[PDB]
Amino acid sequence: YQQPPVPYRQIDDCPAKARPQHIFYRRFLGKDGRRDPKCQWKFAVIFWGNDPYGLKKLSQAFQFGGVKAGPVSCLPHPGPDQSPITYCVYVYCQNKDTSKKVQMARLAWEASHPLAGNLQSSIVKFKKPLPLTQ
Amino acid sequence: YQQPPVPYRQIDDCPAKARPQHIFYRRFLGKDGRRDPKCQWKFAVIFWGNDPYGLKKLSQAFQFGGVKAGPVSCLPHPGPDQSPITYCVYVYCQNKDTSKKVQMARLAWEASHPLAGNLQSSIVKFKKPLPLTQ
Amino acid sequence: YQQPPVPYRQIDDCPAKARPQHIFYRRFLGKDGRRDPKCQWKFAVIFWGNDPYGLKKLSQAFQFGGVKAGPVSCLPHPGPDQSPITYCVYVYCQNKDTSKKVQMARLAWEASHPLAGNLQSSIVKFKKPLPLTQ
Amino acid sequence: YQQPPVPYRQIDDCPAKARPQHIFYRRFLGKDGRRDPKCQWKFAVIFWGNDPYGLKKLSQAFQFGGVKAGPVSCLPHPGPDQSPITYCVYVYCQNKDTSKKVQMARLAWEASHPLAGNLQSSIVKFKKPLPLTQ
Amino acid sequence: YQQPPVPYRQIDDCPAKARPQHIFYRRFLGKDGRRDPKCQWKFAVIFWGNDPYGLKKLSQAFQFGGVKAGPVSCLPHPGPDQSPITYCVYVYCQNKDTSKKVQMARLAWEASHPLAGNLQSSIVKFKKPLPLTQ
Amino acid sequence: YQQPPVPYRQIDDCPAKARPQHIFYRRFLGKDGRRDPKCQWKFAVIFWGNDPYGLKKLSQAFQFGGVKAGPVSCLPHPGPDQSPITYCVYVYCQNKDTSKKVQMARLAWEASHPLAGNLQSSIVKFKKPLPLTQ
Amino acid sequence: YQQPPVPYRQIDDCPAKARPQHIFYRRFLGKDGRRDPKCQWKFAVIFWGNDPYGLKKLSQAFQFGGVKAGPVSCLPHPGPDQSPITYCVYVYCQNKDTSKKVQMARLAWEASHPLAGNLQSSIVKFKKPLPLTQ
Amino acid sequence: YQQPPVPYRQIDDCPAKARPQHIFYRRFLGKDGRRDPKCQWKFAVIFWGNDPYGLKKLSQAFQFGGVKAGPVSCLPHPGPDQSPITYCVYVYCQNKDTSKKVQMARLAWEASHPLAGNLQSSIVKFKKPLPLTQ
Amino acid sequence: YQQPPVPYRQIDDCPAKARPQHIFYRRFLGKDGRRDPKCQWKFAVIFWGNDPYGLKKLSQAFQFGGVKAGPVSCLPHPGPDQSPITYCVYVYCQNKDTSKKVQMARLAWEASHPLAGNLQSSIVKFKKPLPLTQ
Amino acid sequence: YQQPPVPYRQIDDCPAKARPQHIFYRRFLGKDGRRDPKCQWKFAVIFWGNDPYGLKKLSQAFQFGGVKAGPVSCLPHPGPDQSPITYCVYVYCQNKDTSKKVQMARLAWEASHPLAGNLQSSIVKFKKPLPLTQ
Amino acid sequence: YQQPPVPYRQIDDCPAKARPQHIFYRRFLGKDGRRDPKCQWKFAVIFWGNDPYGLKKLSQAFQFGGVKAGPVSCLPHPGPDQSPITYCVYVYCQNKDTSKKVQMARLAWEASHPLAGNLQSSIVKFKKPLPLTQ
Amino acid sequence: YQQPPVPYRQIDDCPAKARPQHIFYRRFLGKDGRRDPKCQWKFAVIFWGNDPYGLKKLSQAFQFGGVKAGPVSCLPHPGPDQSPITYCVYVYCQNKDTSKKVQMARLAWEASHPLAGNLQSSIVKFKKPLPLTQ
Repeated sequence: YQQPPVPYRQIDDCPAKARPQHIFYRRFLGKDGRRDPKCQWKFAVIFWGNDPYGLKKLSQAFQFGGVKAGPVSCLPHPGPDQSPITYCVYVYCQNKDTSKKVQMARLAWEASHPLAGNLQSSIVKFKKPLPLTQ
Repeated sequence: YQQPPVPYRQIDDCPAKARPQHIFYRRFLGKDGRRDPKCQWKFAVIFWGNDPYGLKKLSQAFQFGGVKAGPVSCLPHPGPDQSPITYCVYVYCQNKDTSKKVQMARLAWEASHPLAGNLQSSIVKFKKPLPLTQ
Repeated sequence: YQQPPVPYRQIDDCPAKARPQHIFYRRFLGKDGRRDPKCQWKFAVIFWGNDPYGLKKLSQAFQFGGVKAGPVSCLPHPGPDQSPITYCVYVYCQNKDTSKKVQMARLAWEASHPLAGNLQSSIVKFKKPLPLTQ
Repeated sequence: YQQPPVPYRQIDDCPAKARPQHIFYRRFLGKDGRRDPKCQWKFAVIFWGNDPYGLKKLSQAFQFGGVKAGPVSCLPHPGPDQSPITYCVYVYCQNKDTSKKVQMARLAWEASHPLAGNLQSSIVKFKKPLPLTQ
Repeated sequence: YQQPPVPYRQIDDCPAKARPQHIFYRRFLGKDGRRDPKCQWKFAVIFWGNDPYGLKKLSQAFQFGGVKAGPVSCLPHPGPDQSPITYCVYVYCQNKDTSKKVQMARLAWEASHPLAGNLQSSIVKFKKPLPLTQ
Repeated sequence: YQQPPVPYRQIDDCPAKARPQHIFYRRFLGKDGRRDPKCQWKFAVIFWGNDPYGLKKLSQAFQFGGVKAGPVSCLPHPGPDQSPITYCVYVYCQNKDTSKKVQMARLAWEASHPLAGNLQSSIVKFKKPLPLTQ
Repeated sequence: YQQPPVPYRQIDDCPAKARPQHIFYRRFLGKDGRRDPKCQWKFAVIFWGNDPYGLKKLSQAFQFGGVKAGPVSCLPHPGPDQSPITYCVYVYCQNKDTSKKVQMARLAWEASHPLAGNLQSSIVKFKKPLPLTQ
Repeated sequence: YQQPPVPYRQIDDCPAKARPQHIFYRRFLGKDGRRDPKCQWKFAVIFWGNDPYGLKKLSQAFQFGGVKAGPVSCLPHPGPDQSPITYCVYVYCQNKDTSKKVQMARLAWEASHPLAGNLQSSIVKFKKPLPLTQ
Repeated sequence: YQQPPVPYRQIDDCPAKARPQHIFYRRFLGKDGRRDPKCQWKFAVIFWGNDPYGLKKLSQAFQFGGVKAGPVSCLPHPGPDQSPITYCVYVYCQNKDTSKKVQMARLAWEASHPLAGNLQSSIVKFKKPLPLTQ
Repeated sequence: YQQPPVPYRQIDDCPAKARPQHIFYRRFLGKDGRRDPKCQWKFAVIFWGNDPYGLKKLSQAFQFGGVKAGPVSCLPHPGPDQSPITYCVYVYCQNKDTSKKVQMARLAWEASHPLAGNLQSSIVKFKKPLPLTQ
Repeated sequence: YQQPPVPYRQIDDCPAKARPQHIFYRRFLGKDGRRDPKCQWKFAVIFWGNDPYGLKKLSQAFQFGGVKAGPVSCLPHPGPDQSPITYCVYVYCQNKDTSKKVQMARLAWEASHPLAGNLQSSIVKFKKPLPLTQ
Repeated sequence: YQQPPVPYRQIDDCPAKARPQHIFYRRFLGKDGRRDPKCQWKFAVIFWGNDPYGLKKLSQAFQFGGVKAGPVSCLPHPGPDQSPITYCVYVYCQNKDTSKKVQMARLAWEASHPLAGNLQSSIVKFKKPLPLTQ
């Protein structure tokens, strides 16, 4: 049983290994990274890959009022046999627009740093709003 | 880092604490619980609540060719401060129809057993197919 | 000529032999089991089998504001000679969605109780609204 | 529980009170009144009214290879209280065309005989074929 | 040169020999026998036989706002030599639906009265609308 | 009660007033004016206008093995009041192609002779074949 | 008079001072940076600021098959008197989607490098296609 | 780097080579050539051709309060190889109406003087207002 | 030519056959039945039916200062031929409010007495005031 | 009780004393004097004066398919005492346009013949369509 | 605490002492007495007087789908001392139109029966819709 | 038949169970709670809920010269079936301003005491003044 990442009061509370990626997202998202009381959480973007540590850093980075990433999880085995683990992180955003900027934000970071892994991603829509208000 | 639940060859491999719920789903889903090679994984249903053990049993129950549940995870903290953990499980299904039957299947089980928790749930649609094929 | 089953003010008015199945449906259907003044009755689901008693219990069970079952009836003889009787019950619902939940509700009950008969069923659509308002 | 009307080898087996209406339908339907092995029973027309005797005569009249009427039944009570009974008869036909001719056939009979009751009616379509072959 | 049958203000203006058949059609057609200003006259049904008197009565009967029969005419000789005359009447209707009801209406009358002739008939479609508007 | 126009063994049997128009059609139609035993009579073209004499000449002109015109008739009154008579002639042809050539043939004649009336016309299709064989 | 920037056969032909920004755009734009023969050039994005050198580097960076930047230009004086020069660069793209990614691409670069100037920008639509084909 | 053309305090400050074209535009545009403080600069028209000198004269001509032309610039090379330069001038106007009059104004001048080049042109719309206020 | 009904000084001057209906209207209308010098006569309500005697009684009943009915008249023939007479009475009222109360007053009387005819009615508005003052 | 004026088959059926005024209206109204099946009778124009004979001639004149005048009637007495009779005629037209042409048509006739009385008139609008179809 | 009057399935369920007044309202209100699902309950009419029994009969009478009367209540004491009770009944209607017909309906009944009390009344409008829907 | 609440000479006459709520309103309303001889009673606010006892206390509390609450009553059943009783209290105030303060006064009390029920409420306007003077 895993636990959710810790929210930030200041940049320093964000783990030192994730700060570079966190600050980049803070500036890129800008106003879209802030919270909208009027909007509900019916959207998210799911990144997945084979490196859990990289996805860990991503999960710790995407931590804002309007953009909250879940802990490092994983998808179930694709076949009947046990297979190499495909880890994943759900980055919950406010609206469909923000989701596109978030998955773009990571794409921008991937372009800025070729050492970073090329993570697959998909936009996610929930029929009912998730309890992520206030 | 968490690991995906183990697939079943037979009913017995399913943990004893989850078998009752597993067998019920096997019969209820029926043909919809089987896998379709032609279809892709652009759908899922997310159950969430405060009891991780109950959600654990659910995750272990929903394990079929066309219906695979992820491990017990959790949603991120809603506010700036750390808060009581809202655990969740993503049950990935094949098509939009199956998703409705899955979230109904649990609803049927909840009706069959009043001791079971009334889990919140939502249908999920992914823009891009998840790597859950052979 | 056959008379329609009696409506319920409380659970107890429902025949003791049907109460278990009735309560299960009450909880499963939930809000969909309630009546919608705006909607008309252009839908129903017809269960059929060889056991009239089982179908009787079903008819007595499906008795709500938005879901009303007709009395136990039967389909006509298939050939020129008299043949084993195929009994049937028309469960009239409000909309096409409810009909799918109703035929699912029974399917859930059949899964909950293997002693119960595996009833065949079909969704029914009427071109003109039936007089089942108020 | 109600038993299905008896099929006819000859006109005389049809109850004397229904023969006039039966012969009229025999001639009117003509070839459409015959059975089609290739076609399935996914169609029917439901007549309803307050006179069970009239509907009884109708049920006994519509008895052919391609057109079989069910026994006199009734719709469920509209409100919470018991109410005047609205009786009904399901006349199962082969295809959507025949159904229109059947509900027209009765309409023709109603026009031929003003003493006959003006029965309400609706075309019915079943998603799954009813067991009415052979 | 022939002249078109006279329209009716009341049932009595219809020739006494045709009233029985006229009233029957009035009731059978019902609302479909009324005229639709929005619709055009691209449809008709042609009855043909060897009895001109019977066809005369038919022509006088089918006289409504939405259903107008032409005068008694005839088809041309089939071969090079003069042959027994095949008389015909064009009953012009509003839409393709009405045409089917009209040729059915006569079929109903033929079934009601075995003394009446079994007239052949065919649905007719015109590419361009006939001048049968106000 | 009218009678059908007389067939021709030779050009002279055709009324002297119609020969000019008849010969023109003979040459224009050509092989299409001949009879096809394989084909049925499910087609025709209806000319209509206010001059019965002109339409008479047309009816007498269009007299061939594959193209037979009916006698001069008329359409029913358009409104509730009696109105100027709109006469018409049905020229029955073999196939949909011939019908287009026939209504063109007249259009050619109208162009050849400005004294001739500009007759309205429409292609006609019958669902069942008319008895015009041999 | 001014001349358009030189196209690239390889990354090295791009001026050394612009390569960092050029490579970043190459990876970020990805497939959208490629040329579409089917599409026309009715779109562009105009960056403007006070630093011509920075805009020069931008103009040299945005040089691809589907994305071509014009030379460093400037907007006219806003008032009647001569004023500080507002330089600008038109980055011509293929479609409205690409334009949004281009102005985002620069926004990503601005976020990656705080030393870079915060350039204003606007999406541009041309009624008629510009001559920027092969 | 390029610099924006100089504004006019009087007609004489406009270069002698451009005065003829300038005066013509002054009179033609009339009131539309004046500035509107209420309106923003979200519009322009872009002339392009191969003669930079002609476009230079155009740029110097279109210099008013409500109509300001940019300096002579050029479009980027269309293909991978260097190509004949297509020069262009952006004439920024106040509203969509003025833009149509401006591109018409030049068309009028082209008609007045056949020696002048037939410049291509396109209406331009900016999503965000350009800094061209007082 | 028809003469207008006689005004009343007292209830008795009103014809004995109309007094019951007159007194009812007197009480129902109340203050609205009185005359308003300030208001003009741009309103009325027209009752029509087939019984002239009933309409006569109505005309004699509606006789007040603010509500004056015209004599029994009739609408013109609908068709070219003489037809059953549709009689009518214009009840002229003061304002649009009164008109609604008048046509309601009759509706109240029709409800009070089922023997009375169900008269059709319509509110009437005149562009110019009728000479009904003093 | 007053009977509606007689419709015309020809000009001569119109009373000799009214023919001059009738023919004038026939030509003036023109196409607007014809009937429109699509339109309803929610309009009319009411002429009123002291000469019943003149109004009689008017009533007999305005007799067409789209324009039908009622018989000579009168307005109720204005005061409590019997007063000189103000006669009136309701000329029912099809639409608001026709009404203006009708009251103009009379105005034209009044201008053509100074011997004719200067009749007052008003446009009339009915909320509900009068039974004047066919 | 008081309880709301009982709804009616049939006229007989309405208390015998109120049936006369109930039937009268049924006929008078007519279609306006029926319920409109689209409309909300922001309207009502309050009758008040000193006779509670009469108001009781009124409350029992006004019981329809679109018109529901509350139980017999009363207004508070006007002064500081206890005073003769002014009883009242709130008759809740659907729209502002119906309210005027309801208070008129009673006024009609009061006119029909002079023995009935002359109840004071007022139209009532609620800012927010009352919970009187299904 | 209910009776109106008793007025107060002093705080003690107010039932002990209601004094806390009464005193609070006395202070809050202040001068608005006093009577205005000039103003009439065309206003009120209606509180409704499921707890009659709570509404009883409210009715006893709102008892002043300018603010008088009626006794505990109830709304009629919303549907055709008998339903849980929705009790209500009409608090009659002097003007539209006071009504807003009264419904606010209760809202203030509800905020002061979370044990108190959250009562729904609506502003009420009467067309005619209620007899609540002196």
